[PDB]
Amino acid sequence: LTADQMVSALLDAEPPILYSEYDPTRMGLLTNLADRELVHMINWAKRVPGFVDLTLHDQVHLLESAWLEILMIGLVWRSMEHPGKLLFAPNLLLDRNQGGMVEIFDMLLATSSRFRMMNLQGEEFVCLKSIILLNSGVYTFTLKSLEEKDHIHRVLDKITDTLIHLMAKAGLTLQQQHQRLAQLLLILSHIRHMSNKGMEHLYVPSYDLLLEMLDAHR
Amino acid sequence: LTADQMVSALLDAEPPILYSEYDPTRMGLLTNLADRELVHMINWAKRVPGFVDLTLHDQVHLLESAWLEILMIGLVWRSMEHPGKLLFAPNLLLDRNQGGMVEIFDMLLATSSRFRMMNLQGEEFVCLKSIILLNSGVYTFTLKSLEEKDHIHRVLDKITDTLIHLMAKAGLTLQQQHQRLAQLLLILSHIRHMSNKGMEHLYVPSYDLLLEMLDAHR
Ligand SMILES: CCN1CC[C@@H](COc2ccc([C@@H]3c4ccc(O)cc4CC4(CC4)N3C(=O)c3ccccc3)cc2)C1
Ligand SMILES: CCN1CC[C@@H](COc2ccc([C@@H]3c4ccc(O)cc4CC4(CC4)N3C(=O)c3ccccc3)cc2)C1
Repeated sequence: LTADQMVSALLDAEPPILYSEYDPTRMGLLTNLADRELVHMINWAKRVPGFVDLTLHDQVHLLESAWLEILMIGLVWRSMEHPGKLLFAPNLLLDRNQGGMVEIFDMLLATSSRFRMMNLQGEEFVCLKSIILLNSGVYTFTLKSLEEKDHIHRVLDKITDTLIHLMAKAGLTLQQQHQRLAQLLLILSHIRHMSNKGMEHLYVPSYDLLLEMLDAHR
Repeated sequence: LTADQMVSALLDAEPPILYSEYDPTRMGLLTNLADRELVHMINWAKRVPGFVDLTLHDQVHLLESAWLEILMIGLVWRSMEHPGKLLFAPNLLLDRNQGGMVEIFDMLLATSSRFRMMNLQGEEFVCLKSIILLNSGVYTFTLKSLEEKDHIHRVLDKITDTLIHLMAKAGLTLQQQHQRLAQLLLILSHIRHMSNKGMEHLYVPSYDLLLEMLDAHR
């Protein structure tokens, strides 16, 4: 694919924005939301170029390592234009007072604010989210396994090329392109941090459930 | 500073390689080693360009967030040329059988192997380690605080420029430069992951101890 075809494919693959299911006229809400998003996550992952080329075992491993980071970056992206609040759903917009939960809440807000300051574009966001899917499990995986890693690194490389294409397209200098690429990728370290803190706070989709959702028939 | 002056400064700032203190003729060893390295860590941090320009409070916060990542990347760097082992010290080279410890052990080995495959250069390593110091605490911090963040981001940007300079210097194409920059920075997400897993396994230098070591007289 060209760089522009990568962007188009990623933008069309975007999952829908789900609603919280509480009676409008009247933690479980957050858990219920995450349950429903996971199914659409699977469908999104299978449309990330190169992902379905992996073994089903490798797909499960990547989704198992990445799922909370992917939910968290989606949240931070939705919340960008809502200073001081997290848009868990269009009908569930909470501030820090409504949130060990407030510690994680404050980190998500700070990431949303950093996105705001950098003026993160939707095209960049979908590249970052695909990078999370491919990268988060790649250091925790046979000849076929060596081939699986090479492929993942080639796909990651093409997303890097795509991010740079977007920035050159927008008129950034070569220096500004590298600098913004680095700033975006360092935010992924903070998203990993939050995911780890969140996985600590949650003590989770099982391998078998993920495999059951990924191991589709035709 | 020029890019080449950044590299020289960072290389000279490198801390010494400490030895384990056990009687050669005959977890505490790992803890003792980390205690001694922390003091040299402080001295190293104060020589990272731009770090001492921060408030003492901001320096402490950054070191508090980064210290285990910095110890871990140093370990992975030392261990690169020792497949299957971790060189905690020149006299303490352990394999995974000698190591919830083995889970973290295996992640460090995998990072060392990834460094090996990419042929990480010492000049790149010192850039990455400085990036960890400046980035790991920056999303968890007043007008002076806004000025502190701008400065940190400017220093981070200059290290990005330096990494690219090193890669262009080595003859990489512009495409290969961006791709390698991205590959290096994504490894920092895995180092953060390991640090979080390690901080979980350790349940640590206090704020006051760090401040006491950083709040030097003349
Ligand atoms: C029944 C089985 N399932 C499969 C395993 C399990 C699901 O685990 C969950 C539960 C809740 C969440 C929500 C949630 C929801 C939607 C969203 O888009 C993002 C998030 C983000 C997020 C901080 C991470 N969160 C929290 O509640 C939170 C906590 C403390 C501070 C702030 C926020 C995420 C995952 C239940
Ligand atoms: C007395 C007060 N101090 C201040 C707080 C506290 C210090 O905490 C420590 C203790 C130990 C370590 C060592 C250590 C040492 C040197 C090195 O260069 C790197 C590391 C890396 C590392 C995995 C992270 N580690 C482990 O033991 C390990 C565990 C499980 C699997 C593999 C390795 C790091 C930090 C004690």
